[PDB]
Parts: sequence; C-alpha cells; structure tokens
Amino acid sequence: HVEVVATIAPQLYIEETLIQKINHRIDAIDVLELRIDQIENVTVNQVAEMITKLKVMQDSFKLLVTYRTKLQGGYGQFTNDLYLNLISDLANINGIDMIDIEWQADIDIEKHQRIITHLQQYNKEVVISHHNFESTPPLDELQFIFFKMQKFNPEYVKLAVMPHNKNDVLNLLQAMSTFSDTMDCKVVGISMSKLGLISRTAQGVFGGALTYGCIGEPQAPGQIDVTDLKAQVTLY
Amino acid sequence: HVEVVATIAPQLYIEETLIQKINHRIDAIDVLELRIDQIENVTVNQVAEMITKLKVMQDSFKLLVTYRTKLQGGYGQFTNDLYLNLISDLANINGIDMIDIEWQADIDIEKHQRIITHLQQYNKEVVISHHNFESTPPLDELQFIFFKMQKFNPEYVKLAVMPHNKNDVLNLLQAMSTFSDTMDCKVVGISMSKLGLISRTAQGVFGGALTYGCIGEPQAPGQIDVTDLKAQVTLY
Ligand SMILES: *[C@H]1C=C(C(=O)O)C[C@@H](O)[C@@H]1O
Ligand SMILES: *[C@H]1C=C(C(=O)O)C[C@@H](O)[C@@H]1O
Ligand SMILES: [Cl-]
Ligand SMILES: [Cl-]
Repeated sequence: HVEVVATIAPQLYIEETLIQKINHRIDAIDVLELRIDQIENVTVNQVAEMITKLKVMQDSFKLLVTYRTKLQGGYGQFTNDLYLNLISDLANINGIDMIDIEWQADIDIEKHQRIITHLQQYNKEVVISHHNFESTPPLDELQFIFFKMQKFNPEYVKLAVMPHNKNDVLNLLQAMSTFSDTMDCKVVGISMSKLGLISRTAQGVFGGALTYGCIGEPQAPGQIDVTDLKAQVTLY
Repeated sequence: HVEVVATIAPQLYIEETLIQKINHRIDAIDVLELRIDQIENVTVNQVAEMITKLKVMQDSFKLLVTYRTKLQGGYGQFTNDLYLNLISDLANINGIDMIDIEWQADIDIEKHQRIITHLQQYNKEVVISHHNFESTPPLDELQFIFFKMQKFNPEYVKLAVMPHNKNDVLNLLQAMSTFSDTMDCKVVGISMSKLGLISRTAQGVFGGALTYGCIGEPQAPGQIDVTDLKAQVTLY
C-alpha cells in the first residue's frame, strides 16, 4: 500500500523533456511532488501555470506541492509570514491534491491549525513534515515529534532525519513502526543518505505510506529513480 | 563486505544441469552452501564425491557444508551422536572451506568445544548456527544467544528467527547490529519469511557478513535468487 512519490524541481517553465520523462515512468509514480522552493519569488499564479501542464496526467497520479524552507534543508528563503501565506493560497489551485506544511517545535500552533483546517476545508490532503538534515534524535524524541505533528489531524505525518550510525536508522524505523501500529493517521519516515536507503525501499514493511524517489539526479540525500524505487517496493 | 551464499540441496548425484546454473550465477556467488541433511544416510564419502564435482569452481567461491537437523528446521534425522561424528569427519575433505555446527541451550559445551577446536585445527572455518522457525525471542534473549555462541570462538555466528510482526524484524536487526559493533567475530542475522526479507537484502547495512539465496526454488522461508540478492547487496 506504500505510494511512490516522484520529486521534481523545475523553473517557472516545466520543460517538455521533463513531461516526457514523467510519462516514461507513469506506472512507477503514484504521487508527483512539485518542489517549488528552488523558484526564487515563486507565486501561487506561477504554481497554477505549472500545474496546468501536469493536470493532463492527473488520472495517473496525485499532485503534491512542497515549498521546502532553507531551515528544513530546501532552498526557500521566504519569511515565515510569506511562506504561510503561500501555503494557505495553494488551497485555490484545483489541480493540487496534497500540500506539505512544515512543523518545528517553535511554531504558532493556533495559526498552523487555522491553515491546516483551511486546506482540509478546501479538500486538500495535508502532509505535515519535519526534517533534521544534521542528526537523528533518540527514539523517544522521534516518537514525541510524530505525536506533536499528528495532534493537527493531518492526512500524513512525515519525519526525515539524518543518521550517523546503524542505531539511528533502526530508531527511525522503530518510531515509524510503533506510530503506524497505534494511530489512524498515515506516517512517512525517512532516514536520509545511503546509510538510510533501507528506510526508502522497505518503507511499506515498517508501516509507512509514501516513499520518495527522483526522475534524474537525487533531489534529497539517498534518493533513487522511481522506476527502481517501485521495483524495490514490489519486492517487500 | 557481505558475501552472497547460494544454497543447493542435491542428491548423491549433483546434476550437470545444477552445475550449469551455478556457473551462470558464478559472479553472484561468494559461498556455495551444500546442504546435505536432505540425503537420508548421507556419509562423509558421499559428501567427498559431490565436492569433487564442485572443486573445479573452488577459485570462484568458498564451499560451506551444512547438515541442518530436523529440530532446527532442516530434514536431518540423524541422532545427535551420528550428527556430531559427521561434523567432526567433514574436517578430512580438503575442498570444504566452512562447516556449519548447530547450537541450542541443551548442548554438551565440552564436546562442542572439542569438535570446534578440531575443525579449526584442520583449517576449517566454523559457522555456529541457531534457528528458531516458530518465533523471535525478545532483543535481550537474541543478544544472549549470539553471546553464548561466540564463547566457542567460531569464525561466524548465525541466528535465524521467524518474525510474527515488524518489532520482531527490528529486534533481529538491532541484535545483529549491536553484536557487530562490540565483537571481532563475524555475525549473520536472518529474519525468515517475506516479512523478514529486509534482513537478507540489507544484511550488510546492519553489520552482517553472509546473506543466503537460492538458484531455483526457495531453500528457506524468504529466500530469493542469488543474482537478485547480489543486485540487492550492491544497492546498499
Ligand atoms: C520529503 C522528503 C524527500 C526525501 O527525503 O526524499 C524529498 C522531499 O522532496 C520531500 O518533500
Ligand atoms: C542458514 C540459513 C538459510 C536461510 O535462512 O536462508 C538457509 C540455510 O541453508 C542456511 O544453513
Ligand atoms: Cl500511476
Ligand atoms: Cl564468485
């Protein structure tokens, strides 16, 4: 039941060459993730334009739009206020199925619940996400983070962490697995880098709902092509 | 550094057709495991004859001979006395590189140390093995079993256990991983069945030294072809 996400990161012009590679991989892709943080001064209208090119394929996959802030390992240098206005305004593009919203311990909980409630009222599935690109907290802290993110009643919680050792990979898998056993909410757990690759291929074994791959070059530490990732998912 | 084992289980006649399939897979196979417990009243001289056919390939892989008792999930119904005489007598076949000897909590420790010391004096590498085909003990018990088997100073310790859930798979990986961090001894940890398949493909990720696959049909619960298993090992 694990769905394969293809992450793309184009500029305001989605190339015909990229549309072509998406189509060659159509049977591997359940979710197409349009990263937009790589577009300096991206607007909602530019996102709407790019989605017009993708929606022809809307029958073959769900569309997820993700603005990854620089603080959380992406390229987005929007202010928190401009970022949260972008997330809220993405509710109006009909073609979007899913929206990523970032979680960290210092957020305004009230504002986050307002935006999340708004996205869901506009029939958008919310992925609440947390990335640590430096380290992997101990097991009890990983479970704590999943627990705090699920309190917003999102469709998905996503935790991505950087292992320094084997135990860090096992702690991410164990946290995801325990969460998946106890909660209705869908869970996504990533151990990044080649060391954590087993979290991407065996995601379904440990109760996770999405696994992220690329079409060309790795879009995050440890990513492989979605054709190869679908083949991996199929093995487990 | 994880070595791929190809398990074969022939009758006194090793078929030319089997020798052919071994040769097609020569680049995937580091260790050829000749199971012999499927041969009722197998003798050391019959093993010696079969090894004559295999030793032409001795440059391309190590030869491991394994008598798996019925109590430990194999077909061998030799008495403990006849089984331990077979293990000791395998020391005299020059072509054998490795010998599997079974461990369980009720063994005569003195006799086991004598045989293990004899095999090693005859320049055989010892794999001390324990199989539980019904269940997976809790983490502290898994570590206990590895700890008791390593006290014999074997070349390898091998624990194969049957998971009932995700936590059982994670406990096998964690036990193997902790053992590999603290001991010089090589370690092999198998979670059997499709649920435990990640233990076979990601064995090297968690500090394990061997991973077992087949040439045709699965020879143990969860096994895949050694070509596909080598490809998996190569990914991690
Ligand atoms: C979340 C996680 C990713 C990953 O680790 O592969 C890729 C990124 O684009 C997603 O937003
Ligand atoms: C030990 C383990 C095996 C496995 O689980 O694949 C196969 C068996 O032949 C080995 O002795
Ligand atoms: Cl699809
Ligand atoms: Cl070889």
